[PDB]
Amino acid sequence: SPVMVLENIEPEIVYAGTAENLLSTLNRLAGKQMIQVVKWAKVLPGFKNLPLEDQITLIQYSWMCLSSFALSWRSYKHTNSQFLYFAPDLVFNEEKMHQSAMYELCQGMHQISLQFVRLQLTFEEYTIMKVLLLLSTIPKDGLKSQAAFEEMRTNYIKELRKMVTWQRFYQLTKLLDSMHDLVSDLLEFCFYTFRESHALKVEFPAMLVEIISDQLPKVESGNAKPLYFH
Ligand SMILES: C[C@]12CC[C@H]3[C@@H](CCC4=CC(=O)CC[C@@]43C)[C@@H]1CC[C@@H]2C(=O)CO
Repeated sequence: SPVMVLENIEPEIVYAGTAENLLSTLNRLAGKQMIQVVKWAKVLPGFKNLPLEDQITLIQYSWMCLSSFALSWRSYKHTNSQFLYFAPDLVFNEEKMHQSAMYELCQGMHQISLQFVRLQLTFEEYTIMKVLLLLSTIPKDGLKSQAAFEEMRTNYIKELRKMVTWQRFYQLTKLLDSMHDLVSDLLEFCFYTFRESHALKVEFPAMLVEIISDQLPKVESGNAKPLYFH
């Protein structure tokens, strides 16, 4: 059953409208995308039944994984992965990557987009993997309904199996582990531009200000335990 509902609840499109200007713009796009993210999550099978608290945590702990992974999907569906399709009005060229002073991070997300096309990823696999990323980062000590959380997660994993079936399941779950590596780098650059936003002149909406404000204190503390498949 999950296969369908997941596919029916997929979001639409969001617009974005020197490093400082670009970065600030991306943080704007991010804040708007986030409501899109929350709408998609609220009606997610299994997930929606967890206490409200657990849903917030899971989201804030994965907002970057979800933003990054989704960008790749978009860069793959709209440009054959030859560009970074952040939004219809903001597609990154080799140049803007440099222009953004976030080049290698950009190359990082781009390389994910390259796997998608190389692997010929399908929307079904994407949907399930997206859910998995939403359930891959949890507090070091757990959540209020841990057992419920674990059962649900292992089920989405089995769901991805039935989906792919075995090199496929490996290639797909290894890419998700990879996502963890890229997301740690992004978050460091984020915590930096955030911490020194006034010195760099980098802006943050308010949704992001409240997500990042809880995030780094506990992430730089080692409390955000990433879940790996391999
Ligand atoms: C958080 C960030 C700006 C916003 C983006 C993020 C990378 C992933 C991403 C993809 C999107 O489609 C929406 C914007 C966004 C969420 C960047 C990594 C570092 C950068 C900064 O730290 C600039 O302040």
